[PDB]
Amino acid sequence: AIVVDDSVFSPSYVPKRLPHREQQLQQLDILLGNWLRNPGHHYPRATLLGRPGTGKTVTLRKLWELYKDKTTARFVYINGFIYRNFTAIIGEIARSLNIPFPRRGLSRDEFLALLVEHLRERDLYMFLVLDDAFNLAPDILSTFIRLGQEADKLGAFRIALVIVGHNDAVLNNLDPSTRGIMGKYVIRFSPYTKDQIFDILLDRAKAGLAEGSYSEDILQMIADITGAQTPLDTNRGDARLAIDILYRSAYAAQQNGRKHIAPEDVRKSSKEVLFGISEEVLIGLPLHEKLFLLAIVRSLKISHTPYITFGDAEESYKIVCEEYGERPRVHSQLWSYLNDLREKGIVETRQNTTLISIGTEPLDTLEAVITKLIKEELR
Ligand SMILES: Nc1ncnc2c1ncn2[C@@H]1O[C@H](COP(=O)(O)OP(=O)(O)O)[C@@H](O)[C@H]1O
Ligand SMILES: [Mg+2]
Repeated sequence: AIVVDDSVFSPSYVPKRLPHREQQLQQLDILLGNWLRNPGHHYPRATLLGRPGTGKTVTLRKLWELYKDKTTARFVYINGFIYRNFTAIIGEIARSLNIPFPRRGLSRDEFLALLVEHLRERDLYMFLVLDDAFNLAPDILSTFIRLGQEADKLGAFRIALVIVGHNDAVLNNLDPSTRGIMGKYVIRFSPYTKDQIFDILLDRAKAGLAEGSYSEDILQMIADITGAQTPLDTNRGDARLAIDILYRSAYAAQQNGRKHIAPEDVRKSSKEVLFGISEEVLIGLPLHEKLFLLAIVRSLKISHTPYITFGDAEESYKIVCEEYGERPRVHSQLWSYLNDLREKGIVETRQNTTLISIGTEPLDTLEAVITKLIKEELR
C-alpha cells in the first residue's frame, strides 16, 4: 500500500513539528506560558488572524500539548463554527467544566454568574479558546472578552482568552472599549508559500505514506498548485487543501494498483477540490499561446513526469505547429506566452532551468478542449 498511516491525513492529526510556525508558537508561549505555570496574576489574551489553512488551530493545539501536563488550567476549546450563540457556547463551556445546570431556565446573566461562581468556588483556571470567532455576534465576543477582566468577582485573573479570526474585521466589529482589551496581542499567520507547503507535505509523506511511493517532484507539484507566491495572495497558501490533495492522490494511485503517486493522480485530485481550468480563459488566448499550451500538454503526456523543461515544450511546439500548418514563433515569443499562462494559473513553473507543470487539470480533457478551440480558429 501507498497509504501506510491514514490518520496522518485527518484534520485532527497534530504533527510532531510545525515547520514555519515556530514564530507564532513562540509568541503564544510568551503570551501564555507564565500564566499557565502560575495562573491568576494577570489576564492573558491574544487574537490569532490568518486565512483558512494557515495553521491557527493546529498552532494553538500544539501549545496546549506542550503545557498539558504542566498546568492546573483547564483547556476549554470552543469551535465557533458549531457553537455560535450565547446559550450554545455557555453550554459547551459548562459541559467542558462539569458545571451542572439548574432545573429552571436561566437568563444570560444568571448563566455568567453560574460560570463565575464555579470558577471562583472550585478555584479553577480556564484557558478559553474561541476558534473561528467571526461566526459569533460581536456582543457575544465582547461578553467573553470582558469576563476575564473581572478579577474581583472571579477571585483571581481566572481566564486566559484566545480568539481566532480571518482578518482584522473580527476585532474591528467590536466596540472601542472591548477592542481595547485584545489589540496588540495579535499573532498573524500568513498564507504559506510554495516552499513552506512542500516542507509540510514532506513531513506528512514521511509519516503517512510508504517509503518510495512519492517523489520530491510530486510534492513540489502539489505545493505549486496550493502555495502562495506572494503574501498578499490570500486565496492560496492553504495547508489543509495541500494535505487533502496529497492524501487523495496517494489513494487514487493505490486504488489504481500503482505503487507510486503519478502526475495524473494529482491532477484528478486537484480537480475534485479546486476550480480546474476555465474554458472561458482558454478561448481568449492567442492562437500560438494555445498551440504552445497544447505542446506543454503533449510533452507532459509523454514524460509521465510532474515537470517538463521549457526546451521540451519548445521542441514539442515545433511539431504541433507543423501538424496544424503553422510556422512556429520564436523562442522569446514562447517565453512571453509561458509568462501569460503562468500569470493566469493555467501552468505552474519552477526554476531547476525553467520547469513547467500543469497540476490543476487532467490532461486528456484539457487536451480535448484546447484541440477543439484550435481547430475552430483554424477551421
Ligand atoms: N505548519 C504546519 N505544519 C504541519 N501541519 C500544518 C501546519 N499548518 C497547518 N498544518 C496542517 O494543515 C491543516 C490546516 O491547519 P489548521 O490549523 O487547521 O488551519 P487553520 O485553523 O488556520 O484554518 C491541518 O491538517 C494542520 O494540521
Ligand atoms: Mg482553524
